[PDB]
Amino acid sequence: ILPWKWPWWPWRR
Repeated sequence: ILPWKWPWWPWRR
């Protein structure tokens, strides 16, 4: 099953 999708949008590439 899925582990835990976390919101971490690294805006700065």
